[PDB]
Amino acid sequence: NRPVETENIARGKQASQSSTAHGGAATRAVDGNVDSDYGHHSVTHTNFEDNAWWQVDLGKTENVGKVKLYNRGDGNVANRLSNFDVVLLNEAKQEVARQHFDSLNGKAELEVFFTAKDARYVKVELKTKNTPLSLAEVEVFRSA
Ligand SMILES: CC(=O)N[C@@H]1[C@@H](O[C@@H]2O[C@@H](C)[C@@H](O)[C@@H](O)[C@@H]2O)[C@H](O[C@@H]2O[C@H](CO)[C@H](O)[C@H](O)[C@H]2O[C@@H]2O[C@@H](C)[C@@H](O)[C@@H](O)[C@@H]2O)[C@@H](CO)O[C@H]1O
Ligand SMILES: [Ca+2]
Ligand SMILES: [Mg+2]
Ligand SMILES: [Mg+2]
Repeated sequence: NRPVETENIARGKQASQSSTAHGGAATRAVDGNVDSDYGHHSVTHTNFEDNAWWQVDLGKTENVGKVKLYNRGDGNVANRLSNFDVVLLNEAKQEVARQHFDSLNGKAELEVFFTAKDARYVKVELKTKNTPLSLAEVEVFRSA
């Protein structure tokens, strides 16, 4: 949890999520556009379901120091991103780190710092019932 590199290594990587609704493709959270208005097409959306999740494959194991989430901003539904974990997984898809968050507290973004963790996947997992996961962008930075 000290300095991080400036390059967003999640941009343009393979992304996936638990389901897709309202056209909100998982790749919208790694398209290099943090615009949080759903109508501008750069925010993801899963079904309303239990324990929705979204993941990016960094494509190799990297030493991750920071993951920045940008929430949806339009429609007074920003609170759907609450009671969730940010998880780092190794190449074998085992958990190597996990942090839980109750809220973003109305902030547009959350910066999550990891202590130099070697991981290939970054996952956001909701812990709530019957709630869709929408992210405008997830950016990931290596430890410096
Ligand atoms: C009609 C269509 O093509 N899609 C609508 C959704 O409307 C589109 O996307 C919205 C976010 C706006 O950009 C809207 O102008 C656009 O037509 C529609 O979403 C609701 O749309 C109303 C306006 O009609 C409000 O914007 C509302 O906040 C939207 O609902 C929210 O966003 C959705 C994507 C879901 O997450 C809802 O649960 C939210 O409450 C959806 C609305 O059900 O229906 C499509 O037909
Ligand atoms: Ca985006
Ligand atoms: Mg507009
Ligand atoms: Mg893959």
